[PDB]
Amino acid sequence: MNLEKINELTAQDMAGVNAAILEQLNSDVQLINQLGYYIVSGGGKRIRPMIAVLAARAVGYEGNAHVTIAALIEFIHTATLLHDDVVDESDMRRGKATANAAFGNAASVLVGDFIYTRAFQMMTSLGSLKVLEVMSEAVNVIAEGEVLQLMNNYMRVIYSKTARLFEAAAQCSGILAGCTPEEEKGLQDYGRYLGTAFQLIDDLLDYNAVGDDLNEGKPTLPLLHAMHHGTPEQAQMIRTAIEQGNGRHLLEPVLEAMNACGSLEWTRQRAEEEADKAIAALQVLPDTPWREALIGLAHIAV
Amino acid sequence: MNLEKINELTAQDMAGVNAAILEQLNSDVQLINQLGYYIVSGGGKRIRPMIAVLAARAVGYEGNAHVTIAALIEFIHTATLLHDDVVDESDFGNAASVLVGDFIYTRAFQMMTSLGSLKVLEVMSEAVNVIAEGEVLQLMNVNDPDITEENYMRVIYSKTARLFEAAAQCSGILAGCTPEEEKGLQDYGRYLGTAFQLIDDLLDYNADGKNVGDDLNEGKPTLPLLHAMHHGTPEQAQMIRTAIEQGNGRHLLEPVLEAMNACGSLEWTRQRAEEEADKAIAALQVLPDTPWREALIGLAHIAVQR
Ligand SMILES: C=C(C)CCOP(=O)(O)OP(=O)(O)O
Repeated sequence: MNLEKINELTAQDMAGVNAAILEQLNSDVQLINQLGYYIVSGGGKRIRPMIAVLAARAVGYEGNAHVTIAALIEFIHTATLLHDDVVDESDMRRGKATANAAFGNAASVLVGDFIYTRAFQMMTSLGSLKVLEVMSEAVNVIAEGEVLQLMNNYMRVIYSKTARLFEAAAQCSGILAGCTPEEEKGLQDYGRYLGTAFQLIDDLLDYNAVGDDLNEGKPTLPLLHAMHHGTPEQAQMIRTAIEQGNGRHLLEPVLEAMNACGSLEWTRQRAEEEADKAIAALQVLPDTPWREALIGLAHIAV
Repeated sequence: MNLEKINELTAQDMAGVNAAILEQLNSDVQLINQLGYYIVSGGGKRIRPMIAVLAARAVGYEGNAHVTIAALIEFIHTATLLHDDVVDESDFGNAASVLVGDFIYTRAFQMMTSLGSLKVLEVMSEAVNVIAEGEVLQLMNVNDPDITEENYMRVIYSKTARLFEAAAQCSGILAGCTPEEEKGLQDYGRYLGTAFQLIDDLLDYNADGKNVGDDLNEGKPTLPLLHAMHHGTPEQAQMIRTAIEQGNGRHLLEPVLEAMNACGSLEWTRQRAEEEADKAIAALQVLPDTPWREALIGLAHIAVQR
């Protein structure tokens, strides 16, 4: 299945997920709603929620509570973006100025706490202690990972950073609809694998398909492959740039190093094998359009 | 009841609290690890987690999960403090304060859910959301001399009182106390939380004879500064109006203090706090007379004494 067939299949729900989000920017404190609208109305992508809504429909759910969990997951994602931009001192989040550049760090961090606690209130309103423990652990696991990276297998770094919230989204959505243990492990895995592939792609896309990863010598897979399989000269450069935590102005020779050792595609067929495990793990679920839709997002990812 | 006796009466539960704290802040990250020892070593009063354990025993709690509520309440306080350290382009550190604060907050939420009580999750969620809302309201009030005392009161209740209220109430909910008792604990937290912040705001201008002038220098309008402004002479009301708008007016502490003493702003605030404290003690009268209720009362007295 492809994009528009999914944008239309899931059109009604996602519209509700969208109203559910904006509905909670309720504060009497205007700065909260301002900064909120500013960041959630910048395009986004809505995959995590789309995965949430799909996971539910795929297991027979016919209610509208999956619309609320998908919405709170987006708020969570939103909150980590707000804090990440303050931490990474970013002034650009594709297109416009980050919330911090436009509102200030304080507001950005404080509004993200509002948004995160509100999502938490939304979960408690769902009354499932299991969804609460799964979700609270994933977010904490993310938070801890970010602290580690701050004071310093890179598949461990992205699992925590990205894959884990995907895992939670699909799984918790399943628990909420009242899925089966086999359907829960299935959905949970789809999320973990699609999340890993989502991130791998992302890192490979930072190298102009921006440029931030190298600028600060991030140990991404694309960069790590080039190092090992390139010339000792290209290899030395990449290595010191990482030890230096700075690869500014080293983009061209770096590319040449990749476009020669096939590091940029050795990374795509790494996310391609993760996207696979994802579609496989969905064997369990009942053959519904909702599933072939999930199967869709998997292929589209890479 | 004296502070010395309050500390001994709760020494055991506070050891339970510290244990809970170290178990949770235990991590290989090293930065989170250091934070554990620093908290359980603090020479501070640590009144918030203390109100949580006291609350539970006051209503007959015989288990020991009240110690976890005490621990998560201090994590919440600690987390809000870290985030309050974030500096704008008015430029530990931003990265550290934000990320460590995030680890702490998220861990408290984990601890909340471990208690297995949706009702407790209902009350804490709101509180942290309200604390967060109140923090942003305070951000907006910086350099604004025209906030009503309603706004200001909503601020102290929001950023301080609400946690005290939640601590007290959740311990009672956990102890399965009765509605009347819960509402009494609940109110006691609110009022004491309020008194606690009013004493704090006025002390920011005097006492001990960090340091006075901070709130003034930050252009942060607190009850006493606002009161002097609305009750002082026009010249004084203009200087205080300018000090809030411009900031960096720590050098105006003396003149401001004179404006305050002139209309009784400081005493007027202490008065209002002592009044909030009595109201907190009134709420507790609906609880069985016990040594723990005596301790809760002592804390209300100590919070406003001079
Ligand atoms: C690795 C992550 C967290 C960034 C990409 O995810 P998203 O595609 O969901 O980000 P946005 O669309 O919201 O900018």
